[PDB]
Amino acid sequence: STRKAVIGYYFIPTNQINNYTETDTSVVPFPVSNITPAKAKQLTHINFSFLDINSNLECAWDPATNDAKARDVVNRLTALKAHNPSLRIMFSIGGWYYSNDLGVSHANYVNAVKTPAARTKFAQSCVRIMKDYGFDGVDIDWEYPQAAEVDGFIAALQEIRTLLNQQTIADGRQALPYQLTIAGAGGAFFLSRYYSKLAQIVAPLDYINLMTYDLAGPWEKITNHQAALFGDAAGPTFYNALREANLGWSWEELTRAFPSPFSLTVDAAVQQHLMMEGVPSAKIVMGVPFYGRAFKGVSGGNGGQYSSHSTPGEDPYPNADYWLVGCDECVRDKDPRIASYRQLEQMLQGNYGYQRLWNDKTKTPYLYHAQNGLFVTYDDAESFKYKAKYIKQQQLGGVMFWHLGQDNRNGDLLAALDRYFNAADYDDSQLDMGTGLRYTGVGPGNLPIMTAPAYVPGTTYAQGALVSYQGYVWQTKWGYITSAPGSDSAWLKVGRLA
Repeated sequence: STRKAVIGYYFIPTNQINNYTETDTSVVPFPVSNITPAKAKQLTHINFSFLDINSNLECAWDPATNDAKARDVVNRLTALKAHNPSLRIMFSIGGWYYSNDLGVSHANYVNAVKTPAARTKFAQSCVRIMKDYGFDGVDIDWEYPQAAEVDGFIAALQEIRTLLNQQTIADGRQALPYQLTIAGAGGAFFLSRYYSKLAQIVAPLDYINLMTYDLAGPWEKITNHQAALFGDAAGPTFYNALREANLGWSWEELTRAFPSPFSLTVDAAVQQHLMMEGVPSAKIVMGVPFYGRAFKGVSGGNGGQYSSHSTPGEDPYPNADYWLVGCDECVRDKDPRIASYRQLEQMLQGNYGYQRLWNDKTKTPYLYHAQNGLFVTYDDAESFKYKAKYIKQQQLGGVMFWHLGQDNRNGDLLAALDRYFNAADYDDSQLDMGTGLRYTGVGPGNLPIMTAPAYVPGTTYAQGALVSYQGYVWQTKWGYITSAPGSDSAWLKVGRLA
């Protein structure tokens, strides 16, 4: 009955910091004053974003940042702690723009973690920045260290953890200790970069916040839900890259863990984490998007789902055709491919030609514009009922979302998440989780409780026979077997004794 984490990003670009104002939404659309006391009480963490790693290989603000203005913005966030003694203002280092393989600062990430001396200088800079600006913990969003850089990343996280723990003691902060989190991959292709060492990555963290969204987008040929909870057999499937990770597992072990192809869903990412030994459910946080992804040039037949499309994938958006009818924020941001939940509500409400439809397998909503051939995948307070029930059922740590400025003006999405976890009068015991496709993989970290007859020496066991032995349930891979389970390759450990 530990409180579920509710971790919301506060993203503010450098130009908005430098021109910070709370009275002109054309300059700063989402100032700190829009985070009311009521919203502050519903959050456990705000991730202030983004800081970077500079060419000196230290955590640093964008050098174009006006420091006085930056401190003013952060001070406004930390003042919110007055409303909620559990609230932390984290800061996030990285993000896609800075840290992707082709990002402007990518080499600084690689180099900062490369050697013990670099790791010390980097780790010290993270805690120095945390203390100088008054933040409550460090969140690292490197998207993503490659398999070869992973050992350095692990050591960097370990070293930051030690320094944060020292700082908690120095400041008498045992009631609200300084924390360390990362934004983790929420799909198997990026996850495969560091998957084999997942337990080492998670060990120094309070949470790993899964980016379980952007699972569809203009870079894929076929439209799809970007954050389906469960799978739809009518939707696309994907190769399971995890089966090629350097795990040292056998064919049967790999096959049971990593069905391929599979449905790229939130459940898949969560289960992929739980399959690894040493990765506790309580540290896994489910990311949800407060925005939708829009596609144009879609066909009818299934409400724009699973259709080819003509949505540019380039950055920046390559022309001035802002084709997402009714999306005023898209004109402001010169990109019709992403729309906040705040804007999507208005688009539904106005005379713009959208239908709201629901996929009861994926448990997510979508908009379809039949006249122009548009499809929008997004999440809302209804999809969040299923995701919140899943968080509770699977004993996850909580929820994370990008970003606070995209909730509607009344903060309905954040209020819904808070309600589903904390409201005494909310009852989801009868909420039907549907017949969407579950990720069926089992690994060492999530063996089901089972029972079976005790193993008997001398007995000749056929293929598929189940026995209990030395604390586990085992299945023969072929027949006929007479060896003791665990003594050779013939037995698969399939379950654990209660």
